Amino acid sequence: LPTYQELEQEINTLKADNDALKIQLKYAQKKIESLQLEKSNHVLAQMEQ
Amino acid sequence: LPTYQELEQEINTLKADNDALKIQLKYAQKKIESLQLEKSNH
Repeated sequence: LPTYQELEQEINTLKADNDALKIQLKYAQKKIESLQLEKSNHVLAQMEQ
Repeated sequence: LPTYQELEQEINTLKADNDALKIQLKYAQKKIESLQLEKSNH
């Protein structure tokens, strides 16, 4: 069986994977919005009211 | 302190969350590519 310490290390790895996927997902969603806005000659940063 | 069982539980939850994020990211990447293809045609 894996050691309790190994399980701890695995959790640390999986949390890091989680953090990376979340930031990449936000980045990808912003890119989708940017491409949609490009169709109308606008950029994401100009849309803040 | 977390019991060894509760660590196993947390590992399964994290794997599930990570698998769900990978699916959402893949769909986001497909939409980006689709939009780039549309742009190049337009």
